[PDB]
Amino acid sequence: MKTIIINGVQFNTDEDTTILKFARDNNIDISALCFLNNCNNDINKCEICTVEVEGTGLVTACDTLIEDGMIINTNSDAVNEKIKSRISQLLDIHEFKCGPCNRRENCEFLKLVIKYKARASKPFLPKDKTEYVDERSKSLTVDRTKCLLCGRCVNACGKNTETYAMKFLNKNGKTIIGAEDEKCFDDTNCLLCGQCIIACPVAALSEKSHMDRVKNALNAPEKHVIVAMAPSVRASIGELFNMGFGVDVTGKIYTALRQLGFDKIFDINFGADMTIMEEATELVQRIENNGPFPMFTSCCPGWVRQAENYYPELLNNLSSAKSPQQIFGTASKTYYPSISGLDPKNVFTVTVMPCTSKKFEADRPQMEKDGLRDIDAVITTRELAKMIKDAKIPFAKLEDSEADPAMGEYSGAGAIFGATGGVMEAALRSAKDFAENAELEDIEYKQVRGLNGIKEAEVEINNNKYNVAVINGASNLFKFMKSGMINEKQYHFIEVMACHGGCVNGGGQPHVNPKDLEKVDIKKVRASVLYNQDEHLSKRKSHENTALVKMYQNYFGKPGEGRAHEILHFKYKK
Ligand code: HC1
Ligand code: SF4
Ligand code: SF4
Ligand code: SF4
Ligand code: SF4
Ligand code: FES
Repeated sequence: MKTIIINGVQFNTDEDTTILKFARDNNIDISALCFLNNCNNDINKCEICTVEVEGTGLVTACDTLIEDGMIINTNSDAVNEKIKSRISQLLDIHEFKCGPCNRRENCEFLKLVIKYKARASKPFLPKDKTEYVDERSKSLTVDRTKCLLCGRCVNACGKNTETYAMKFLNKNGKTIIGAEDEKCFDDTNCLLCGQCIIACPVAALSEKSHMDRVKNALNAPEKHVIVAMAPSVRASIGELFNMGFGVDVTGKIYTALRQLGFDKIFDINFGADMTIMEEATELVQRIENNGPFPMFTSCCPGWVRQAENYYPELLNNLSSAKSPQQIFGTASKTYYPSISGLDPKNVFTVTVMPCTSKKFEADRPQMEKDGLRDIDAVITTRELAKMIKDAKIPFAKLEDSEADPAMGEYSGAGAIFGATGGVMEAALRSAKDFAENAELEDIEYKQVRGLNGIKEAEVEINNNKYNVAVINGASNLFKFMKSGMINEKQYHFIEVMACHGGCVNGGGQPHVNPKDLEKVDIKKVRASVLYNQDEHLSKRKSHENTALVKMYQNYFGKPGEGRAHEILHFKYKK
């Protein structure tokens, strides 16, 4: 037993944890900034977590272990003067103009400035902001006028992906963060997954904006603007409207999008059922052809970049089905004109994604046919939240509406796509029906669900056993390969997601305060919205989606053949 006194209050504890962890568990206030993902800024620690341990002096609570007989003061004058000084030094390298800033309503640094009444010794007012901003990437942007050099992005990149594509750099004698050799991130091994943005306390890292594309399209009278959101958006945008976590706001998003002036409200979960139509068909074909095995999913652009940059020999093993976003986009410029009379040229398709890598995918040169882009604009969950707020839409009090059904209906298989294992389960529900020409009632594949780094399961399909694997996060893909786990058995189908937890924890998602992250399992609570929708949907197999069956019946023909093979596919050769 340990006896520790914190602010004159006696505590007896069995545990071996840090002063910060103990404080956060016992309602004692200690501020923190550089500590995230169980690591602080080792080199150049922020010291916002300073507490006083009588006898030792000022220590950083985020990495100092509680000890028997320890007497801590978290709020003495010397502690507060030290913390206020460190925030003041950060204010000296921070362009403190919150009014137009994209983190204005949820900035961790603004909260610390208010809390300690910190003031810069000299206001940082850079005249030329172009020497601090890098907007060269199709997915990420850097604004160094806001960077605290707290290292949270560098640690999050290393942990979540193990690429270390985000680095500390010495530009002209001074420390900055950026890509290798200060290149555009797109030209390096970076996966453009945006986990560095998610880890940033301030507006120093952002998504590459597609808001002007959307604004101009809605204002162009001859353009018919389609919008379709990703699985994960309905499970998370409510967080930015003070609704809490795990709230299903699908119906509110549909109404908000109509109020924003979009001409047709569709859903990328329709595109998810399309990807399963093509990919489950392709899996049954590889089974019949005795290979090539394994087949990997090709729907995560972060993973496609990881395969192109680190494992190019695996590219021919990736599924030729386009991702839900791109397969939806292809059909929006071809099928959707045939059932509406719209000129293909006038259809402008916008998606809402939990992801920054999806902007890169949408802008890949060959993701078009006959000069028409599959996808014209991709805005993140955060960008749509700002669009709703700028338009003064009372999101939390909106009435529910439904999507327009032709490319808006989705099955429960499409609904779970945003969670790790979702694509795998959805694909198996169709591939087993397809391969043994039946309609099976047992459709839940709980063995591929959950937050484990690497998951596997043996599935019997048409009286033969097959091995599937789900790789949860880019660092776990590297582990799977480098450890030789890939060679313990013959894998036949492997799902790979670059973000830990799947797309519900994507790089374009709502930022979450580090205090709420320790209290709430964000990956499980966001994913639960999607599994609950599946549980309550009438159709739970992709091939039973009524709107999709008539789309293939009337326009595409059979999946994986003819017109479907001809335009709904994409294969990478580098
Ligand atoms: O971003 C992201 Fe995702 O694996 C999510 O949510 S799940 Fe997807 O196949 C695609 O495209 C689908 O459907 S990638 C998204 O929209
Ligand atoms: S990053 Fe935070 S403190 Fe800095 S200008 Fe933006 S809102 Fe204000
Ligand atoms: S986008 Fe992903 S891979 Fe690139 S620097 Fe950020 S965390 Fe690292
Ligand atoms: S970009 Fe953000 S997370 Fe990275 S060092 Fe700067 S303030 Fe910290
Ligand atoms: S896991 Fe989803 S959010 Fe993350 S990079 Fe892949 S597609 Fe984007
Ligand atoms: S939060 Fe402890 S040194 Fe930064």
